[PDB]
Amino acid sequence: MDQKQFEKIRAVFDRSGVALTLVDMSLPEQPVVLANPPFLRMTGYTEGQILGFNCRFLQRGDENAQARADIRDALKLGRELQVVLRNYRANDEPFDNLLFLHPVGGRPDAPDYFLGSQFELGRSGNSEEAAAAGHAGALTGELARIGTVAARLEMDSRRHLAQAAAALVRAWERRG
Amino acid sequence: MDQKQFEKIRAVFDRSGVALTLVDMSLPEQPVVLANPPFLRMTGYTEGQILGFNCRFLQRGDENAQARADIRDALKLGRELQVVLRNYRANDEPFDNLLFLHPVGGRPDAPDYFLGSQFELGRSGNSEEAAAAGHAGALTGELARIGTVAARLEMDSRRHLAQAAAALVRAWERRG
Ligand SMILES: Cc1cc2nc3c(=O)[nH]c(=O)nc-3n(C[C@H](O)[C@H](O)[C@H](O)COP(=O)(O)O)c2cc1C
Ligand SMILES: Cc1cc2nc3c(=O)[nH]c(=O)nc-3n(C[C@H](O)[C@H](O)[C@H](O)COP(=O)(O)O)c2cc1C
Repeated sequence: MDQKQFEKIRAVFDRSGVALTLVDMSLPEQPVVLANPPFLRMTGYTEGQILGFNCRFLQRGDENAQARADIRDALKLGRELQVVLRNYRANDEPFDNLLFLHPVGGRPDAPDYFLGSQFELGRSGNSEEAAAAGHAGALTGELARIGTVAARLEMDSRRHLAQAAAALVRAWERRG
Repeated sequence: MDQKQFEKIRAVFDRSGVALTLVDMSLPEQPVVLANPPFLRMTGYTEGQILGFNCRFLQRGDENAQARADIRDALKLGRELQVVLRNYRANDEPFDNLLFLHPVGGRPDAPDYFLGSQFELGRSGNSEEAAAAGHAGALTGELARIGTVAARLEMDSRRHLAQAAAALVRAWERRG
């Protein structure tokens, strides 16, 4: 709602150890309005190549059909979601992206923004499950700092998000 | 730095979503000098009952003989350590504590302080491994905030600490 919360999000984003993006849900094009350094490092793009545009261009011509259908549903309902996407860096190298989506601000059924956090798969040797759960932990800490996760709920939320990320890595590893 | 640096650590501690303690290694008894709200909640003690005392008050009898020997070695050598301890709340309720130890400040041969972060085991159902890795991820975020882990190293440090936590949980589950 408030500009004060927005400034807090910008500050948290700037210093975060995890990739973070913020998208404005009040516009149909759903443009990125914030994209932090770990995101740009992972994708290889500069800030100016991201802000004002939808994130989907990271997919190039890969349909990612079921994941996108799950995403559109979560965005419409204002619910959180974790899903694996096939993406490309600016230099056209492909990577697998475990994306965490969280509604931020506004009204519970209609958030003002969505936050996205990207965990790059395939870069943690044989400890992918632990690394993803680790990401979820660090992310839950940032959600608490921006006020999206209440303090009293952080420990339980961390457990749940970490377990959700590890489960998704297992399913993803079980196939292909 | 010095008192001023301490007060930033204090600020991180106060707001953290994970249990955190700080011990001054320059005082012979190695007393706890910072203990944050989630640590107090987990242990059932007030701040006043804790500060100025060695953290071994959480133990009883001569329990944890080998883990304590491992702890004394890590402390002496200035090494990180993860270890499981039988601890008790102020009401004597037992809990198992996955303790993360991290040197803070000073030089490799002589840290000024040690940080301890406590993850309570046995509260996560089937999610112990993921929940522990999640804690490691949150913790690594705080270690970067206080300057103990460099920003460009946070992602790698998170991966390895989460891997270590999960491995220790598996070991712990596969003993008994
Ligand atoms: C906050 C946020 C972050 C997103 N991050 C990514 C991303 O990193 N990679 C990606 O392929 N899609 C990402 N998306 C998804 C696309 O923006 C888009 O929502 C998705 O492709 C489904 O919509 P569509 O079927 O119209 O393309 C993100 C969406 C949101 C709201
Ligand atoms: C920063 C820090 C945090 C600690 N946290 C705990 C703890 O939560 N529970 C516990 O049983 N011991 C904890 N300890 C360990 C005890 O303080 C003590 O080092 C250990 O029992 C080994 O020494 P001892 O054999 O003389 O008791 C911590 C130590 C340090 C330095």
